[PDB]
Amino acid sequence: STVVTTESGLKYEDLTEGSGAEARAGQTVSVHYTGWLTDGQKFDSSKDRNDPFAFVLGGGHVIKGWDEGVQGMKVGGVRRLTIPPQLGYGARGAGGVIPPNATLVFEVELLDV
Amino acid sequence: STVVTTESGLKYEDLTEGSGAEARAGQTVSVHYTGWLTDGQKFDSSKDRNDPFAFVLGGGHVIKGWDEGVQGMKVGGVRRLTIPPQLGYGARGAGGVIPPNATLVFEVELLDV
Ligand SMILES: C=CC[C@@H]1/C=C(\C)C[C@H](C)C[C@H](OC)[C@H]2O[C@@](O)(C(=O)C(=O)N3CCCC[C@H]3C(=O)O[C@H](/C(C)=C/[C@@H]3CC[C@@H](O)[C@H](OC)C3)[C@H](C)[C@@H](O)CC1=O)[C@H](C)C[C@@H]2OC
Ligand SMILES: C=CC[C@@H]1/C=C(\C)C[C@H](C)C[C@H](OC)[C@H]2O[C@@](O)(C(=O)C(=O)N3CCCC[C@H]3C(=O)O[C@H](/C(C)=C/[C@@H]3CC[C@@H](O)[C@H](OC)C3)[C@H](C)[C@@H](O)CC1=O)[C@H](C)C[C@@H]2OC
Ligand SMILES: [Ca+2]
Ligand SMILES: [Ca+2]
Repeated sequence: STVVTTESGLKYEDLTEGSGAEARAGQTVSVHYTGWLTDGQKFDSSKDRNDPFAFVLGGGHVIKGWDEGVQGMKVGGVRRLTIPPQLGYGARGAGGVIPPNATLVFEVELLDV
Repeated sequence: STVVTTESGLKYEDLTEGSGAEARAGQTVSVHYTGWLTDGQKFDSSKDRNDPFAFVLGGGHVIKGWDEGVQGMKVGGVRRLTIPPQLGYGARGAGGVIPPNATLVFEVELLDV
């Protein structure tokens, strides 16, 4: 599998290519995800709550790295995102979970579009 | 299981009670469904398309019987809705699938909220 670095600085890698429908901006998508800090510390997983996460792709209600990075996935796909801080939580971080200026790694599994 | 007839004329019956979170107006819910006419002719199923159906419960983008009927389901539950035409497609029906003045029967499986 290849790694793609976009103009924004996002990096992504398809760990498994999906066989289903393609995710496009505008669609309401459902995913499972896991998030880690660059030291390997897991900070969150939707699988731990057994609760798929739904959002409007390109809707501006998730961090920029997600809105950009989930586009192009196919249902059944697992994509790994490496999100630099300007496309995540930037200088502020996310109180008690994500430090200031953090690069974030997510694995995203696309369940439906 | 019991059958409930609401003030609107909607009838619903919980074929299986869900064990997960309750569906409330406002939530974006994901379901599988099958739809039939009162003579048992199947007109649609999301299972046949392998494509779960997401919608905003109470958002007015589904027939009135759905917006009302899916409220109160729990994740994992299967609810049968009997929808009179005034809470469905009324006198117009829906070209080449649902005739005028059709009572509709749906089975709805709540996948996520
Ligand atoms: C009303 C609020 C509750 C509402 C909560 C949910 C829908 C449940 C949902 C599963 C979130 C998780 O709850 C278990 C939990 O997910 C994290 O652990 C996480 O993995 C993460 O990073 N995710 C979630 C998955 C999408 C990407 C990213 C995100 O974009 O999250 C978004 C986020 C926090 C954006 C901030 C918003 C503030 C800005 O200042 C900042 O701008 C830089 C960016 C989330 C989706 C918000 O849009 C909406 C919410 O917050 C956060 C570390 C903290 C967060 O809990 C709050
Ligand atoms: C932009 C258009 C595409 C867009 C299509 C999708 C998102 C895909 C989605 C799975 C629909 C199915 O696509 C395969 C297919 O589902 C049926 O087979 C069906 O089982 C059905 O009855 N459903 C769908 C499940 C929710 C309840 C109900 C519905 O409320 O459907 C709504 C409906 C048709 C409402 C009419 C709208 C016009 C009014 O005049 C009338 O007012 C009384 C009510 C649907 C969700 C619309 O909001 C949005 C759309 O149409 C219809 C028999 C025909 C319909 O395809 C068209
Ligand atoms: Ca959910
Ligand atoms: Ca879908």
